[PDB]
Amino acid sequence: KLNVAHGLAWSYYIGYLRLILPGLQARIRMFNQLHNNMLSGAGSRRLYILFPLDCGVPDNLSVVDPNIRFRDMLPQQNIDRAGIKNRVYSNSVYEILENGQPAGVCILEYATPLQTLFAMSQDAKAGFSREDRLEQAKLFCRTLEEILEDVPESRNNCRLIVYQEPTDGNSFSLSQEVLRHIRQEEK
Amino acid sequence: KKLNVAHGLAWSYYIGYLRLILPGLQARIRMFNQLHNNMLSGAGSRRLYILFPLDCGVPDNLSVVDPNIRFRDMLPQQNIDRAGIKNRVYSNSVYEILENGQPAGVCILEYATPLQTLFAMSQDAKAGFSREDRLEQAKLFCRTLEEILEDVPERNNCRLIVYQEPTFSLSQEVLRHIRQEEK
Ligand SMILES: O=C(O)Cn1c2ccccc2c(=O)c2ccccc21
Ligand SMILES: O=C(O)Cn1c2ccccc2c(=O)c2ccccc21
Repeated sequence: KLNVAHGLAWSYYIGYLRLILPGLQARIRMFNQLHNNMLSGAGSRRLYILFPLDCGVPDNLSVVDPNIRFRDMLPQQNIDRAGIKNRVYSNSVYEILENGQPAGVCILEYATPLQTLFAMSQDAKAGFSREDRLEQAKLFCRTLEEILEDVPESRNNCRLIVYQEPTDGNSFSLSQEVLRHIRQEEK
Repeated sequence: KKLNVAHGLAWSYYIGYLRLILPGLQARIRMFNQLHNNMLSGAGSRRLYILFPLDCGVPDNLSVVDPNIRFRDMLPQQNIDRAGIKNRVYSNSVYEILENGQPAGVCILEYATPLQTLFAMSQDAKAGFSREDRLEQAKLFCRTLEEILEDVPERNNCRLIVYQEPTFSLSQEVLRHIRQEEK
């Protein structure tokens, strides 16, 4: 009775997070010496994954919020493990503004399986309603969170940021949500 | 409706890897032919082969899996910046396949990564499943993928080699496929 969301969560963990998280702190260490310690404390150490529950496709990190500003690429990560033979990965550091002030800095990215989930909704043969897509998106999140909890070392370096985007609201600030999560990790 | 983990995996493996690696594929081959005397001269040598062992096994590392199958060199590195992925480099490996202790052919060879996720999913205590359930999914993953690539002829860049263990050699199994595709 396992469904599409379940396979997406597992695959993303085994297929991406597994490869990306263990080298994370070292990658950050190098960055801080290199960049005068932007990635200052907890809340800067984690890899933040954006998961918009959206009727539509989310905006690029470059455009989505003026208060979200690309600062620097993290050092590259080299992968020669398992199925993956000599693959190079990268992560971006963003400055987060609040009230026109630098309010946070962190490593931020969308969850790639969104693209896929999306494509599966559009496909004519087995396409499923926006309601059905969201159903699957919600579950993928729960399932992925449930995975991460089991594995604390992977879990330490990683946070899921899932939020509803109002299609029709005057204001949603991605920056505020991120700050909200970064600060919420008081502990 | 009736969708399950295999479908999910198929689309992800296409949208997440195949879609990124297939389009640049032919340009990559040309440089290599230029790099090493037109080694991948024909069809069957110009396509990407995704190794899919139905018996999960290991699945044994290609460098170690068979003597007749041996690593020759990398295809030229592929750079990706499209979609949600940015600033990534992808690597593919060329293996010459010995026959009678002699090279019958050469090609680009790799195992299907979703196999690892399928195996991992089985081990989880909650909702974890038998090999038989795992087997059905690995299969369902094949057919599901299969349908998708047909829908994109844009296909002739890659094929699947799926095989169970002797009820046997990989080299002879790969060769069967590379030999079969006459046109
Ligand atoms: O993000 C990746 O590194 C590769 N990758 C995935 C890996 C696992 C599970 C799903 C996906 C996925 O849907 C996906 C979609 C678009 C691009 C890359 C993707
Ligand atoms: O093959 C990849 O590039 C990444 N990748 C995937 C991409 C898409 C869909 C599934 C998987 C997957 O299960 C997987 C499993 C282990 C390692 C990498 C993996």
